[PDB]
Amino acid sequence: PFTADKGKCGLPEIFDPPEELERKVWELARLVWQSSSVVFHTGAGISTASGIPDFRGPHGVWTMEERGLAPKFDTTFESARPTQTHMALVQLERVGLLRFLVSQNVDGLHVRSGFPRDKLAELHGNMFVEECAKCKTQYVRDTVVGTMGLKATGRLCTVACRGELRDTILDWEDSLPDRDLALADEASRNADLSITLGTSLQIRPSGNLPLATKRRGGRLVIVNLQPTKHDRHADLRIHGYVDEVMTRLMKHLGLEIPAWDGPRVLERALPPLPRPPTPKLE
Ligand SMILES: Nc1ncnc2c1ncn2[C@@H]1O[C@H](COP(=O)(O)OP(=O)(O)OC[C@H]2O[C@H](O)[C@H](O)[C@@H]2O)[C@@H](O)[C@H]1O
Ligand SMILES: Cn1cnc(C[C@H](N)C(=O)O)c1
Ligand SMILES: [Zn+2]
Repeated sequence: PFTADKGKCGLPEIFDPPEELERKVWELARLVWQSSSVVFHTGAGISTASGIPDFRGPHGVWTMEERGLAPKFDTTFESARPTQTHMALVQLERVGLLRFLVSQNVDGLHVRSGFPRDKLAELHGNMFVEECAKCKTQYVRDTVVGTMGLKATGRLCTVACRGELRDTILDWEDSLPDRDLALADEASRNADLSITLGTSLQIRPSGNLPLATKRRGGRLVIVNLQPTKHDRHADLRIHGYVDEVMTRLMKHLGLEIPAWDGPRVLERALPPLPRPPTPKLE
């Protein structure tokens, strides 16, 4: 807890110049077009533009702690809106260009964005989600579950059980949920493209899952302002705000970023919606 290694914090930000940034996002568009199975890996950097601080950025939770300062929230978890990046990920799954989505984020924004829970692994848990110890039935609440560390919330199961509801928020020593890690690992291994967005990739095994794509000739794209553990293994590193990257990419793919209708929970993905025909590439 007090001793827990919080990794490299507050490393300097990298900004690709405008010409290099556009070339790289056109290369990312080329990679998504060519790839059969695209897996996205998200961390705290995809929520910074909705007022939720990350952990290891210049004003990260751990970075600020290291300097004896406090992280700053510009939102509650309840009033936080999915970013352009969150909504881009919704659309990419809908049109069948996203196979699976692996997130380290506990902020609940993927679920609340309307992203289908059967194509999502929430490796570190979800602050709005509590789970019955007896029957493992999960509840997606409209308010944050008041506890962290897999503790009793004080509510009981209502399945046709009265089992003790517990939060899904892993503490440092807790291993990943077997179901989410198993599906995330399978998805990453089989992927021919793994794209990382606002994660420094410093937490095992979460941060390592993109590397699994590299086995069998898979391609790895890392989008991050700061350096990441696995920068040297990337076929492409894009240093820029994830919203600028994802909005340019969606424009290149000929996709609109959909409207958020407010907080909505989707258990199961649908068959793909129509998508634009693919460019002639080579
Ligand atoms: N708008 C942005 N655009 C691009 N990159 C961004 C942006 N905002 C921040 N970043 C980058 O986003 C990156 C976020 O890196 P980290 O802060 O380590 O978050 P994690 O999700 O990988 O942390 C994993 C676990 O560690 C914790 O203990 C928890 O348990 C987490 O679940 C930084 O490098 C920023 O440069
Ligand atoms: C944030 N976090 C919590 N637990 C983890 C996984 C941890 N490295 C383990 O497997 O034991 C990450
Ligand atoms: Zn139950």
